[PDB]
Amino acid sequence: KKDKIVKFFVENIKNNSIKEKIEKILAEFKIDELIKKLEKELKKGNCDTEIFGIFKKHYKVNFDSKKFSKKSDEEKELYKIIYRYLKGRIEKILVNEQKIEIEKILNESILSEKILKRVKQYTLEHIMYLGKLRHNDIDMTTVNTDDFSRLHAKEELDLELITFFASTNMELNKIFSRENINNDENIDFFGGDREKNYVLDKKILNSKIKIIRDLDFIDNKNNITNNFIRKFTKIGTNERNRILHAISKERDLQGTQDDYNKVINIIQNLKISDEEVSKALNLDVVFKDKKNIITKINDIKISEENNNDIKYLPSFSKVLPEILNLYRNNPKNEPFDTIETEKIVLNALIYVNKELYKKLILEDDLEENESKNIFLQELKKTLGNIDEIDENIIENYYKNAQISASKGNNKAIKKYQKKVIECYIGYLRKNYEELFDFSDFKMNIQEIKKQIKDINDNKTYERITVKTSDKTIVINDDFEYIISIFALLNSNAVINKIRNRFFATSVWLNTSEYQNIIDILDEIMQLNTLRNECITENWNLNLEEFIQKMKEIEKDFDDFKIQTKKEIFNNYYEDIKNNILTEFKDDINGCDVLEKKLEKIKFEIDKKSNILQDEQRKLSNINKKDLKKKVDQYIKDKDQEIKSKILCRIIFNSDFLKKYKKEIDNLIEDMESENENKFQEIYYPKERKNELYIYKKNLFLNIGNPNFDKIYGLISNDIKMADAKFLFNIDGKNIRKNKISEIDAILKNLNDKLNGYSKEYKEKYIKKLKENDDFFAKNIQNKNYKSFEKDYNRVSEYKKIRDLVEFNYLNKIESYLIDINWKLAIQMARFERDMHYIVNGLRELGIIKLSGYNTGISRAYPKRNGSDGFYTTTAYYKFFDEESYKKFEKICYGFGIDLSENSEINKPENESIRNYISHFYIVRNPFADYSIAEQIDRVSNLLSYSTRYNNSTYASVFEVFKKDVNLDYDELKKKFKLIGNNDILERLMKPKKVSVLELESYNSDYIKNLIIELLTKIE
Repeated sequence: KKDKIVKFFVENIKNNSIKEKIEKILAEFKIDELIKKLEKELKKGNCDTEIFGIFKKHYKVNFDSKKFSKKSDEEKELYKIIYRYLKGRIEKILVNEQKIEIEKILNESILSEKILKRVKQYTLEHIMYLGKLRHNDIDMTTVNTDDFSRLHAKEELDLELITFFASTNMELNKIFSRENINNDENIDFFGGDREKNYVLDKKILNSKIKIIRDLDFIDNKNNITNNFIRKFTKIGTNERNRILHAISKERDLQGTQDDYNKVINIIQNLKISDEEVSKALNLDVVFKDKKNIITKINDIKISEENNNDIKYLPSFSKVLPEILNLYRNNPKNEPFDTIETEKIVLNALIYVNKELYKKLILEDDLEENESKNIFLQELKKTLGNIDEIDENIIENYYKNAQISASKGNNKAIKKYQKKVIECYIGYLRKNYEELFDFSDFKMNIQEIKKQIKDINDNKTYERITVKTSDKTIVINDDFEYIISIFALLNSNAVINKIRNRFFATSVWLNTSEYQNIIDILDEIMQLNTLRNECITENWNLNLEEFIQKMKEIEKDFDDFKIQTKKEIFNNYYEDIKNNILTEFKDDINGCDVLEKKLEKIKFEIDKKSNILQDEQRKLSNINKKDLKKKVDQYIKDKDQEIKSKILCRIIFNSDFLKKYKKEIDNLIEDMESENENKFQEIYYPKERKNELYIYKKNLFLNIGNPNFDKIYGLISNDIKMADAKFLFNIDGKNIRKNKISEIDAILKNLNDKLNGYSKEYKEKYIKKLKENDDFFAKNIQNKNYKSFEKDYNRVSEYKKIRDLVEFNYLNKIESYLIDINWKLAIQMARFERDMHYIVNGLRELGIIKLSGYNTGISRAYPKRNGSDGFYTTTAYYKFFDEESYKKFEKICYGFGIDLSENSEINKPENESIRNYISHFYIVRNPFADYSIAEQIDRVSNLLSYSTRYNNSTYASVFEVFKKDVNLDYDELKKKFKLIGNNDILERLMKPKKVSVLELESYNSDYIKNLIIELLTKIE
């Protein structure tokens, strides 16, 4: 303590007396004197630092600032940090001697201003340090230096999670709204803020709402159910509080669900997949030149059990690269035509293994268990020594290794997993080496054609299938329960940002608690993309738009939620009845006609009792197996029928589609009589908008963003104007077969020229750039840049048009708005986290009186609710007397944290910076009222209270663009403001940077123009 020296400062900091006291300590130093003493250039130079420290002469020698004392412990620290900072200015002085700054001054007026902050940073850091400790229960007496780095990964994680609450909160406001008026119109479930009604909002898009009715969050009269407020909100409000506060404690004692509602989630994760054969969009049937082998995978069989089948061993994500690696690792096969179409082969390959892994472990002993072995027997054999095969090695071994993991050696858990992965690759190469065998086949299109041929063959392709077992998801916690709901209401781009943080926090703590929710998150992601990849493309298919719009208009007439097998049996009774009576020829069914109810009998649950019948005998001849296999069959054919209803409705909308049909034409239609051949085979086929319009994938998915009419605007005119001849006139078409691959091909090989980097990269360039020519990439006259750069500029120009045409720019902008808002939302949740460190820190120094705690309020600092009960009714820290609040606020106002209510965090609604970002308006209502550069500035100024948050956000935001443009990481260190002037400030980001020769790259410029246009636009 130390603990005191902070307390002294606050009394002064609030009272505006440190500034005078800081200024006077500088006059005594004495600051003016030194520069005359050494300033004019430092000597010959010379310019040797050694000559300093004159300062000791300056301060020793102050002269000595008198004898030590009498200032007492407290004022010596001000002189101590000033000497520290005056060294810093003198540390800056000699940055001129080696450059091209100038050299000039440290005028007193400036120095105090810089110094005031260092003092303010000094005490605020310690306050939050005591705050950070107390908040989480940490002990100052014994604290590890490990226990921090194990805490930095939770404190780091908590922000990505808290924002996951904020983004979900947004997704429910898109489908719900206040029943009756309030001061602030955006509901805050997890507030908790539990209330009436609330009530529904426009009944579309029906993607979210099917989820929200699937879980019983709506009584399909569309009146929010009781479970919504009793569970969903009441859990999230508890779980969101566990995070904001640091709560280590048992899970609110017991919690819902009683595992009957865990199943409500799991059934959702099942019924968002498609039949093993709804899915040939992978174009498995094209395997074509092979193979029965797919057929071989199905035949082996497996069963469900109480526990421990494929549970302990690593999740698939970890064997994904090596199964991916081995096909690539072999050179047996050669590079495909650019993918695009290379992917289609790979995606089938990845999919197959995902199932192959799943089969092998659920496998029961097969036949006599020979020859080659069931996969576990062989795993167990590797783990055991010779003659010790069998027994429960896997169940025990993982547990042994958690005990091994528990001890602290952080590679223990990981070592076991790496042992299983490697065995699988060994298990796969011996038994299924052929599987990766490749002809491969025609490169593309011609490879296509076929893919096409199966299509329009309504009669069977005949398409192959992979026997699809069914999923065993499990939710052990309540924490794994809402995260699984939250992902069922968010974007893939939003799930992926928290999934990769669940994973990144796993490797940091070396723990694996989060390993199951990852797999659930990795699960939900993959079921969405297949459904956006399978259904849209050549499924229902775009074509004959004017006609297809009619069909979906007909599809309008009552559909709601996913529906129980017995609930299906009651609803289609006469149809099931009539279908059974037409299958049983004996006049026994005459009795069975009327008494079919009761005599057969949520998810089936089928049986024939059969009782409540009295004529068993007449009824009896029918038998049992043949009837409970011919209803159970029937519901199999009237539960996929309503599943394809899910696809026609939902993903395809009559209103969604029209927007596509309208939007394209504005690009197509002529500006005069002229008949525009261009956009032929690009938007439409040969016939004329007659019409067929080819699927442009990036347009459909982004329709009804909504709205994107602000996003499409940045690309609307640039598309129409561009001379899109990419297919024509065969000058170009060959450009794709050879030129894009060839030019692209040439560079990477060149790319691989390093090593050596130092001057083979520099030297080789000069030889091809400047002298004669060399033919390393021999066919094209490599080097002879006159013949290459000219060659390059033609492949650059074609690609640049193709990103405009294919609406690819619709995605970068839609993902800039997600990425930019997220990394700003994290700061707002970081600021509220930092608030708890200040209030616990101040109280711990006795500077502030707190009464008690107000669980379920979340916010650390009181908002001025009307009128006079705001210090206790509205905050977590009840704060005692009002005077205790007014002191708290002045201290905060001492730093850059105002709680005043004039500006800028408690501004009405949406004026507030915090409200605009935390409710996620940058992505849902971009370009209105406030720019994006204006908001990035407002965030950082709010976080200017700590010196280590300096330029924190400006860099956090700009790594979004790190892949599309090359940043100027040395311009991110000066002091700048984006929104206020400085449109020519970037500079910060400069054009990409394509390849080893510093080839310009296409599109590098546009994105720089687009990334900027995004930041300043305001409508």
